[PDB]
Formats: sequence, structure tokens, C-alpha cells
Amino acid sequence: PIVQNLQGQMVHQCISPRTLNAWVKVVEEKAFSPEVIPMFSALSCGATPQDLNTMLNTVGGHQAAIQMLKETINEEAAEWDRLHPVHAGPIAPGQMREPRGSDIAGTTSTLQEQIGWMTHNPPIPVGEIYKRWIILGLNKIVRMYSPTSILDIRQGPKEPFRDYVDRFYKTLRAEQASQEVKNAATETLLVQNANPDCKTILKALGPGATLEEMMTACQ
Amino acid sequence: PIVQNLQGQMVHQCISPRTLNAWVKVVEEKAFSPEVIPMFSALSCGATPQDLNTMLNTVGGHQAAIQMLKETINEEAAEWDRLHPVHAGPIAPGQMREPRGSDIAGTTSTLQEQIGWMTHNPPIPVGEIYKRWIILGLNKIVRMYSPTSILDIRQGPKEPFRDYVDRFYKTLRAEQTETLLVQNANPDCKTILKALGPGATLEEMMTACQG
Amino acid sequence: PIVQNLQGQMVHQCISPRTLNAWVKVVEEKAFSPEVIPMFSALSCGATPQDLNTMLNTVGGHQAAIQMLKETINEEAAEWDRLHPVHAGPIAPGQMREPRGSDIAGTTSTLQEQIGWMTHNPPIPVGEIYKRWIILGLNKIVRMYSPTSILDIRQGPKEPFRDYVDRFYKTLRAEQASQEVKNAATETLLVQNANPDCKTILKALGPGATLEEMMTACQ
Amino acid sequence: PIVQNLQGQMVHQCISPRTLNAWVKVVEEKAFSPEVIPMFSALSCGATPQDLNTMLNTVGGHQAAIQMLKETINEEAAEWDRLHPVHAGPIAPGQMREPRGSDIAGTTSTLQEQIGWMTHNPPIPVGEIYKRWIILGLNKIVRMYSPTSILDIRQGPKEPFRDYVDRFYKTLRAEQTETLLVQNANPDCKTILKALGPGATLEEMMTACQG
Amino acid sequence: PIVQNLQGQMVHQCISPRTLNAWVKVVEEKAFSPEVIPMFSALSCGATPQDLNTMLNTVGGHQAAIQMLKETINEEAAEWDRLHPVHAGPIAPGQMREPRGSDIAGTTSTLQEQIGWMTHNPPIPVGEIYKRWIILGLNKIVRMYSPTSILDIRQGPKEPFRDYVDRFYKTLRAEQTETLLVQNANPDCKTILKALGPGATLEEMMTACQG
Amino acid sequence: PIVQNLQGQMVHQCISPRTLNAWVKVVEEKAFSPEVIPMFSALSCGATPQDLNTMLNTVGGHQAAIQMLKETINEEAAEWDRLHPVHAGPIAPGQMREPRGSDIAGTTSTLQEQIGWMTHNPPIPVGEIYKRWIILGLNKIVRMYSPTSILDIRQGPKEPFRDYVDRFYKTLRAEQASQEVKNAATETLLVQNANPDCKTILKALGPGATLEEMMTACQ
Ligand SMILES: [Cl-]
Ligand SMILES: [Cl-]
Ligand SMILES: [Cl-]
Ligand SMILES: [Cl-]
Ligand SMILES: [Cl-]
Ligand SMILES: [Cl-]
Ligand SMILES: [Cl-]
Ligand SMILES: [Cl-]
Ligand SMILES: [Cl-]
Ligand SMILES: [Cl-]
Ligand SMILES: [Cl-]
Ligand SMILES: [Cl-]
Ligand SMILES: [Cl-]
Ligand SMILES: [Cl-]
Ligand SMILES: [Cl-]
Ligand SMILES: [Cl-]
Ligand SMILES: [Cl-]
Ligand SMILES: [Cl-]
Ligand SMILES: [Cl-]
Ligand SMILES: [Cl-]
Ligand SMILES: [Cl-]
Repeated sequence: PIVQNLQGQMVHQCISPRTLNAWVKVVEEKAFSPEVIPMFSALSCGATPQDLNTMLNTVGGHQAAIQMLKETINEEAAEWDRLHPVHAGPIAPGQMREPRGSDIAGTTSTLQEQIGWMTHNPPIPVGEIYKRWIILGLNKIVRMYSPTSILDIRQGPKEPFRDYVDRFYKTLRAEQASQEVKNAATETLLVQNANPDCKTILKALGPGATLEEMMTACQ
Repeated sequence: PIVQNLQGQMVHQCISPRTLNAWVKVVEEKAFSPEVIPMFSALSCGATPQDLNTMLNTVGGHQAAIQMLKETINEEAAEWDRLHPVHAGPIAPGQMREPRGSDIAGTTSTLQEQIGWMTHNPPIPVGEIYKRWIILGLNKIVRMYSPTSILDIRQGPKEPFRDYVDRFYKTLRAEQTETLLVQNANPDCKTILKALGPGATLEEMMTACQG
Repeated sequence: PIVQNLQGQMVHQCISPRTLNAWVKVVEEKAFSPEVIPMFSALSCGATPQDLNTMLNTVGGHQAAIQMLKETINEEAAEWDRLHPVHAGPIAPGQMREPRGSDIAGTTSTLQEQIGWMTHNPPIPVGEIYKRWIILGLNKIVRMYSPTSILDIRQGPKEPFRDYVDRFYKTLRAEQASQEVKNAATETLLVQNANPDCKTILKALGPGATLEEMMTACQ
Repeated sequence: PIVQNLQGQMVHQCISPRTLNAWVKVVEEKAFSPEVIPMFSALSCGATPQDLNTMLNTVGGHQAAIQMLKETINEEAAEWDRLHPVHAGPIAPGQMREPRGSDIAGTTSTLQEQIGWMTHNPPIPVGEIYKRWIILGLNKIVRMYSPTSILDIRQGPKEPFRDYVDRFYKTLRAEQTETLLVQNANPDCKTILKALGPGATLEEMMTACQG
Repeated sequence: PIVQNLQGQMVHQCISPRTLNAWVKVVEEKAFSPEVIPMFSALSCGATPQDLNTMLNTVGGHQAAIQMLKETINEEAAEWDRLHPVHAGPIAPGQMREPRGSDIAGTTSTLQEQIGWMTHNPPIPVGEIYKRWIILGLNKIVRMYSPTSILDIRQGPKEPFRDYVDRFYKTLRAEQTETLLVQNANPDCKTILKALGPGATLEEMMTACQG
Repeated sequence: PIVQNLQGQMVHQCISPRTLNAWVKVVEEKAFSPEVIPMFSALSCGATPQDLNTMLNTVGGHQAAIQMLKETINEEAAEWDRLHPVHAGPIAPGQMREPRGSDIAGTTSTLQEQIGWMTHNPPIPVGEIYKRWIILGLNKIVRMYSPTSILDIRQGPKEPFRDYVDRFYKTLRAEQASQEVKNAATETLLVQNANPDCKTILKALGPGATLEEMMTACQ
């Protein structure tokens, strides 16, 4: 990654064995559960495009997801090229060439070039741009590998309401939807799919009851 | 987090894999036992709002608690907005816009903005403000997930007094006293404690009922 | 904790995950064996009152001991208030308010105030003062939870003298007594409670025999 | 490795026990699966030729692969010598002799010489040149140790399409496409994929054959 | 310990949780086998007397050995006092009082005083002096806890000579030679070693009795 | 070890618990397999003679090898004394006494003296000289403890050629021979000791076939 030294300068640092192992292990243990994505984002904090490719390439197996990831990356890279055409011309001494989509993705750019873009003033955050593409692709993989639909999450006749809300928002989280969609799904299904006894208790709370009040009422 | 380097400047530093793993593991092993909250506070020392959201988002499962957390955060964010109305106007050079509730919560603010507020002179500690909201929400989760009432913690007829006080104050901590303790002791220890008189310390009470 | 940087200044540093885990694990594995106290002291090296409260609060269970700990802290805090009454008046720019007992204990003082006291010239070591109170309370807990009295430590007819001395000073250590009391208990019980065969050998060594000579004689 | 300190100078640093153990363990657990190579590249970040030889030499067993590695290294070293003839002559003050192939490979060069080439202005990155040769040799080992041909990867009659694509591109990675994928799908999924038309993404193909 | 920072000044640093755990674990697993002493010396590198007392005090059990350690420390402390009589008088600015034996042992000296002696010019290495006393006491414990005499280490009639030399010098290290080795070899290897003549190296002796 | 700070000066640093544990564990798990030697060299990077003695002394058991190690060290130390006689005379202020063989081995030299030799300009690398002696002794131990001769490595009638080459060069590596000897042993035994079917295939490849071609041919 690119870290700041004690001279105020942003300096490249080697990816650590702790970071490499942590990412490999979380993929082995959790596959593509929704919480793997924020773990990837945090483990790739300050990462260069080279570091991001390293984390993706160190993953063994799951090559169907990795190949889908590469397709999303190429779609986003092509869009960047459509929006930012490179202007031919010799590069100035203190300047850097404008990055292509494949340069942001680390496939046609060197580490030195990525350091140059990231440590420029103003910086071109090719690592954060690339990470935005990878997470976009990881969101589709999580959504695709989600086994259960939110419509099929219904509270059992003897299931505690706490456990049913756990399954509800776990299934809802694997959708990788916006907060507006999450709130629309909550107002459409959480109360309506509760079991008969708890549903009656929740209807009498009104639409303005908080989840804390809802879980308390069906305790 | 935002840490001081070895020269004296407040500099952003990436959250470490050790910190990420420690928080994930303590939630996996302890869920939301009361001691998880001080662990969260210490692991999030100097954290930015982004770091706090990272720690919350890396938790798998417990999504009912996570959703309650988000509601408490939104309640506190709305209160901050009611108390700190935003003053429209262009931000001066070297200055920063006043943060909204959603800015403190890291949802409408960039990392650079959070670093700017935290490293300002005087600083606006959006990380500590956000952490205060999260811990407030985590306290509600602990109380809700507390299985036992303090009224049902009674010393067994042959239970050592030390073990009963352990269960008493463990239950009491989750439910978030000194005379209720004597009331729920067993008959034999209750008689000994009555003969101690008011003002006995817990050390003196436990000594008297050693058996 | 408060650590020194390379500018000669004492600077606050976040408590590390290694320190947090080490303290939690030693309490889980060793409870309140006597050697837990020096482990607590070392793990809390340079700790602020906030760090000390963090270590105590991260402990799950053992709440009877924790509650006794808080009582000892309050007794020591009240004594500090009796000995150091706070003088009302506005605080100077480069100065700090005098700490109360609850300020040393971290309950009515902020982290910034604790850093200010600890990094002052001369420093007010609220962390070391608080640690002195906690260890005082931990000493009472270890003494209370000690299962065996030193009077009941007697050498078996076929027990090796080495193992009996191990049990003797393990029991004696859980008393948390001064070295004078340890020496008084040694001169009163170690030889007198040895088994018949070894006791006769030790009597013929005289009161001036070292433990090395005593253990050698009954080998 | 050669790392930049916290002042800006490129300084040699000892290879860490964490790095040594990580490389030994990944070879023990994964042998020469394709993902071992990017792990080697990352663990050898900034490595000198001495560090690269250290990592290779700490591997126990797999000596047939290690011996193939040495042959590939010697082939690349000889090519470097053919392309960069050494110019005889005394080296000037503050200058360094041009490295031979065996110097890049760390066998005829001292650590000081490798540090000098890597920290020169302009630098001669003998570590990155050497690493390029090693990875070239590691690629040959992966290809040789690949057990299955892509022609033999066919979807089972009741095998989930997701698992078949996993095996397809795992085999394809070791053998180091989009229409071969459809050809080797089972009859039921093949009919669905034919009806998708050319230009379907892998996401669309996997969605269609979800079953 | 007292370590040099990255600018050149000797600065006190807290003993690390890694060091504390490593010392506790090696005592738990190895007790007082001879190799524990060099482990103690290395783990206590640059240690102050306070750090040395911390490491000794974190040991659970083995209190008979710990009590022998304290007696040896007191014997060495008394000798230091006999050799270095304290000169009464007020300490000058920027100066330090001469340490007593109990000051070197960390029992009557503060951490600041130990840092002052160790960082003085010239330094008084109370940590290294104290460590010398502890290792002297640890050597007595190893000798006392050594179970086997070198006289009872004899090669079995069918025991490999390599394993017998292992036991010989392991016992010899705990008891803290080259002809005793030949004397306690079995008849078959003894005849081979007699025919080697005096002056044979251990390598030559082990080669001759390879069997 | 001796590490460089951020002042350009070579400064002594304490051996780390990670390094101490790693060396002890690799000896426990791998004994004197050939790959233990490069692990020792890397773990002792920048080590002083004191650090090298620490690593050797922390090893429990294997005292026959340790005692052979000490004999090789003494032979190399005596040779150094024969080649570098010490010139008597008072040492200058900014100078250091010339090291003896026992000084390089850390037995008659202090840590400060070893730091002085290693950080001098020009430096006297007593750590690298001592490490050269230890590795020389470790090479003899590995060679002595090797169970199998290269002459007895023959391919089984149904053994894959890949596995036979593994055993060949594992046995050959435990000889600790020069690359010339390794190439001479390869040209003398690898093809000649292959099984009948693979041997005929390899003879038809010619002496100029690479190992990659040889392993491919007998796949
Ligand atoms: Cl690391
Ligand atoms: Cl995986
Ligand atoms: Cl994310
Ligand atoms: Cl790859
Ligand atoms: Cl880490
Ligand atoms: Cl808290
Ligand atoms: Cl998320
Ligand atoms: Cl840590
Ligand atoms: Cl516990
Ligand atoms: Cl203590
Ligand atoms: Cl708490
Ligand atoms: Cl390390
Ligand atoms: Cl690669
Ligand atoms: Cl080697
Ligand atoms: Cl640590
Ligand atoms: Cl030692
Ligand atoms: Cl103690
Ligand atoms: Cl360490
Ligand atoms: Cl061993
Ligand atoms: Cl080597
Ligand atoms: Cl030793």
C-alpha cells in the first residue's frame, strides 16, 4: 500500500504477510458471505492496483467468481476509457500520463506509475478507483451466490422473533441493495411474514414502531 | 485510526489486520456479552467514522442487533442535526464544513473530511462522537439480549456464596444492589449477613459466608 | 499507554490488540493465581487510567472479584481526597487541575486530562497511582481465593522434599505477605512440617542452612 | 528486502521471520498450485537476489521442481549475458560493475553489490529481474504439475453449473474459452446457453443455468 | 527494556506482551532444562531490574526454584555491598547515588533510578549485573534438578552411537569428557574407538561407530 | 542483530522473540534436514556473535550435533589465529583491538566489542565470519545425518519419474556438495538409475535434454 512516512510524503510499502494471510483465510472460511466485502475493503486500505490484483490472484478456487469479477472490471475499465480519453503527447518531467482503464486495473501500468498517480498533487487515486470496481463486482457475486430470497423468509410458529429478524436482514444484506430498498423491503415483509401470534402484536404497534420496540413486543 | 506519529503530527493510519480479526473473533465467541463493549471501545481507539463502520460491517450474522444499532445511530444523528443547524455558505480556505449527523456516522462524509475534522484546531472528534452513538446502541442490545432478571438470581441452598455473587453481578451487569444481594442469599448465609449489620463491605460479606 | 516518541516527548498510544487479548486470556486461564498480578502490572506498563479501566472492564465473569476491586479503589480514592483536597480556582493556561480520587480512577477524568497529568513536568502519574490501587485490590482477591492455609502444608511420608517446598511457597505466595512475614513463616513451618525422615536431616543442618542446602540434604 | 525508511532513503532490511514462515507454509500446504506464484511475488516484495535465493532454499522437498527452477534461471541468465556483454575496465568511484546473469541470480554477487545496483541512480533492479526469471520457472512447474486438461472438464448431468465453471477455470488457470465452456456443459444447460446467443456474459450464462 | 531508538538515544520501552508470553510459555513447557537459561538471557535483552523481576514473578509454580533464586540473588547482593561501600552525601545535580545490592535487584530502586544508572555516562549496567546474578541462580537450579549423573550414561548394546552421544552431552550439559565418552560406549564401539587412537574428533568417533 | 536506524548508523537491536521461537521450532520440527541451514542463515541475518551463540544455545537436545558444531568452530577459530596474529599494543581511542578466533565466536568478546567491529568503517563482520563457521559445521552435520546414499536412489518399476527425481535431488542435496559435484552426479546416475521403460525414453533424448524435457518424456 501507499502509507505516509514521518516526512509528510506518501510512500509505497510492501503488502504485509499478515494482510496476505488474512485475505486468503477469510475467503477460505467465509467464501462470499456479505461481510467478506468490508473485510476486503479494510484489508486493501491504501492499496495500489498491484496490491488489489495480488489479493485477487492469491485466491485459490472460486474461479467462477474471479472470472465474473474480471468481467465487471473490464466493463468499468471500458467505461472509464469512454469518459476519459487519453490525450497523446509527451509527458512533462514532473507530470504523469493519464491512466487508462487497464492502467487503473494494474494490467498495463507499472507499480512506479501507480505510485506516481497516487502520490501526485492532486492525487489520482487509481487504487480507490480500482477498489470501487472490484467491490462493484464482488457485490454481484454475493447477490448471485445468495441462496435464499427475502420473500421466503417467514417466521416459524415457534421461532423466536429475534432469530427471524436475524434471518430476515441476513438474507436482505446478501442482496447488496440500497438503504431505500432495505427500508422498502422492511415495510413490506418483516411484519407481514411474522408468525400469527407475533404479527397481531406488531400490527397493534403501528407503522411507527422501532425494531427495538418490535423485538421487545414479541419477546 | 488517526494516530500521532513519532514526530507529533496527527496522521491517518490504516486499520490493522490484527484489529480487524480481534473484533470479528470477539463477536463470534462472545456475541454481545457486556465485556464486548469495552473491547469494541479499545479496539476502536482513535478510529475514524469509516473505521467504526468497517468494524460494524465486518460482523457476520447478528443482523437484528446490527439493524437496531443503525436505528439508534439514526436517532442520535437526527438529534445532532436538531442541536447543530448547518450554516449555508462557501467554506473558507483551510476550513471545513460543519458535519451533519450522517457525516459523523460516516455515511455522507469522505475519509478526508473525517481526517480534517479530527485533525482540526480545535478538533471536531467525529470519531469519538460516532463511537458514543454506537456504544449507546450496543448497550441497548446487551440489555435486550440479557436473559435473566436480577430478581431471579438467588443463592442455592448448597451453592458457595462466591459463585452466587458472581452470578448476581454478572446478571446485574447485563441488566444495566448491596441489600438485594443479602435478600437473595440462602437462609444460612442470610442469617450470618444479618448479624454483620449495615455497612458491611462485599469483602466482609463474602468472608462471613465462606462456609 | 503513554510512550516516548523520538522527540523526547511522552505521547499517548492506543492500547494494542495484543495487550487486550493477553490480559483477557490470562484471566480466563489463570483466574487469580498470584502470578496474574505481575502479568497485569507488566501488561499495563505506562497505562493511563483509561487503559487500566479497559483491562478491568474487558474481563467477563469474576464479577464478585471485580466488585471487590471497585470497593478497594473507592477506599483508596477517598483516602486520596482526604490527603489532597482540591483547591478551587481557575486553571492557568499551561497548568492542569489537581486530580481527585475519581480522576485518578478514570471515572471523572477525560483521556486528555490523564495525558496532561502524566506528561506534565513534573508529572502526576495518575496511571501509576491508579495501578497501585488496583494491585492493592487484586492482592486481597488473591488472598481471599487462596484455597489452602500455610499451616496445612505438610510433607507426605513418601513425598519428595522438592515437591513439598513447591506447595509450601505456592501457598505462602497466595498470602501476598511481606518478605518479613514470608521469612517468619519459613522459620516457623518449613522444617517443622517436613516428614519424619527429612525433618531429622534438616534439624542437623542448623538454622543457618540455605534452601539449596536443605533441598540437597533431603534429595 | 530493500525498503524505503521513514525518511525517504532506500535501506536494506532483514527478511522477517513472518515472511520466511509464510512462504514455507504456503509451499507445504499448496505445493505449486497457481495461486502460490502471486503469493511468492508478494512475499518477495522488494527482495534482493539473496532474499529470493533464501526463500527458494528454505523449501524442503519438491527438489525436482527446484532443480527445474535452477535450469530456467540459468537459461535466463545466459540470455542476459548474450544481451548485455560485460565491458572490462576498472570501476570508477561511486560506480558499480555491470551485473552478469549469475550476479542477478545472487550466486556470484555479494549482498552489498545487490544493494548497490538496486539503490543506484538510475537503479538496476536485479531483484525484480531475478524475480521475473523465478516466476517464469514457477510457471513451467505449475503447467507441468497440472493434472487435468481443459478438454476433460465437462459438466456432469446433475452437476451445478457454478461448480462446473469453478473446475473449468481452475483447470484453465493451471494449464496457462468462453465457447469451450458452452461446449463442455451438460445437454440441459447447453440448450439454455445456445438460446442466449453469442455475447452472453459469464454472469448471464451462470444465471441461465441456475437450475 | 532500555533500547536505543531510531535517532541514537537510550530510551526505556515497555516489556512487550510477546516477550512476557514467550518467557511464561518456555517455563511451562521446558521447566528448567539447560536451554531455558539462554532463552531467558535473550528474552531479557536490555532489561531493567524491574523487567527481570517481572519475568521471574510472572512464573507460576516452581516456587522452590524461585525461592532458591531469591537466596542466590541476596547472596550476590550482599557481596556487592561488601565490595562497594556506599558513600554518604547529597547527590549532585545530574548525578545518581551509587546503587546498593538491593538497588541492582530492583527491590529498593525505582524504575527512574534504574534508567538513570543504565543511561548514565559512563553507564552502570544494573540490569546486566542483576541478570548475571539471576543466571548464576538459574544454573544452580539446573544442576540440582538434573536427574542423571554422567557416570550412569552408558551406550546400550544395540543403541546407535549417535543417540548415546546425544544423551551423554545432554546429561553433561545439565550436570554443568572425550575419554569418558569412549569408556561408556558399548563393547563393539569401544573396540573401534580404541583403534582410532587418541586425538580423534567427535565427527571421526561418530563416523567409526555408525554401524 | 545490527540494524540501520534512520540516521544511517548501524545500531544494535535485541533479538526478537519471533526470531528465537522460529529457530527453536524449526530445529524441533525439521532437525537437520538440508533446508534448516538456509533458515538458520536468514533468521540470523545481521546477527552478532552473541546472537549466533544464543540461537545455538537455545537448542535443546541434538547435543551430539552441537558438540560437533563446536569442534568445527574451534578448528576455524584456530585457523583464523594462524592467519591473523594479533599485534600487541595499546588500542587507540577511535580504534578497536583485532579480533581473535574466540572473539569472532563470541566466547572471549563482549557484545560492545562485537558491535564495535561490525559498525566500524571499514567494518569487521565478525557476525558474518562466525556465521560462515557455523554453517560450515552445520553442513557436515547434515551430510553425516543423511540416511541414504545417492547410489541407492533408483526408480521403482511403477514409480512416477517425478517422484524419483524428488528423491534423487533430496538425497543429493543432503550431501552439501558443490554445483559441479551435483552436475557430475546428475550426469552419472539420474538417467542410469531410472526404471527400464523411462531409461530407454531418456537415452533417446540425448545428453542435451533438460530436466523439464526429461520429466515431460517420462510423464
Ligand atoms: Cl506481518
Ligand atoms: Cl479459497
Ligand atoms: Cl464495503
Ligand atoms: Cl495469477
Ligand atoms: Cl497486523
Ligand atoms: Cl465502554
Ligand atoms: Cl457492508
Ligand atoms: Cl498488535
Ligand atoms: Cl474470565
Ligand atoms: Cl506486581
Ligand atoms: Cl463496562
Ligand atoms: Cl516478524
Ligand atoms: Cl505473479
Ligand atoms: Cl541451500
Ligand atoms: Cl507484542
Ligand atoms: Cl546464558
Ligand atoms: Cl509478585
Ligand atoms: Cl516479536
Ligand atoms: Cl530440539
Ligand atoms: Cl545457507
Ligand atoms: Cl548454554
